[PDB]
Amino acid sequence: QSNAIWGLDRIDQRNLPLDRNYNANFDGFGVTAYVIDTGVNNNHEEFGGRSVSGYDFVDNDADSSDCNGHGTHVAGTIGGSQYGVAKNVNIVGVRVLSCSGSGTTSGVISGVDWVAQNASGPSVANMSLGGGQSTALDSAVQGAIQSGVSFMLAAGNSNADACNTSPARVPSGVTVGSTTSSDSRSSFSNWGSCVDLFAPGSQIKSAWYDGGYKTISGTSMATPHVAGVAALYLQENNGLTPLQLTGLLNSRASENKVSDTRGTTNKLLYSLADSGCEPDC
Ligand SMILES: [Ca+2]
Ligand SMILES: [Ca+2]
Ligand SMILES: [Ca+2]
Repeated sequence: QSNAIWGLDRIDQRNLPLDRNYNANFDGFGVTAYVIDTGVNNNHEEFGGRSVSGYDFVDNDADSSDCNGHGTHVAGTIGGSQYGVAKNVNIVGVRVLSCSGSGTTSGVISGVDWVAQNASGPSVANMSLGGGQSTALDSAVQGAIQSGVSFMLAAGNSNADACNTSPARVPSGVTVGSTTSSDSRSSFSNWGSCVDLFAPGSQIKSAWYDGGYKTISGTSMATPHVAGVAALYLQENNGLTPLQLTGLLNSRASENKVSDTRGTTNKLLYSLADSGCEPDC
């Protein structure tokens, strides 16, 4: 891409400086990203008819439309034509948070269970949300990954240990911290032994609920970046189990690139099939 926004620009290369290009060998055609969030604007122009409703566990209806913005934004980072990682992925909105972003643990669990029960082909869930400890929530996410669907999970935004947050602390999940375009850990991002890797989450431009656009920061913006490359990886290999996908995200990641990691493993999202440091050692 000749004029790529920074986050896409970053994940296709090993080192700074940025080159204003997002290169891709895949687009996640044939895979489906389940976005567990405030819903998603199916009619947004970034999706070109590739987003549909799943279910709405806040209002108990069939229309998972977004009235907050956040879930449209993360869905745009996964599969938006201009500002997305996997530009022909399928998006399925699963609405578990209200217009104000508030949700119950029961409703979020219902969305996780729904994804486990309804995923058909190559699939990946994205949970750009977090809060206090919850073994019941942890247990539902642990169960959906056991059924064969990889869950990307935001680390949290409190400059704290991600091990005290659910669902972030679930080991079998892929817990994602946030970075800026200078390769620093975003100053808000959670950290520690529960975080598997970093991805662009500071100042990310993506779709908004109103059909236009917005640029916001959070581990919620970081997470869909890696869900997006999960879909790239899944098109390349449809039969990747959660374990194999987690491994492939780990071994393809750029190493020792991030500053102020605070005891986090120093791995940065990399979207192409190269291993170690290869393309630029
Ligand atoms: Ca680039
Ligand atoms: Ca609805
Ligand atoms: Ca993990």
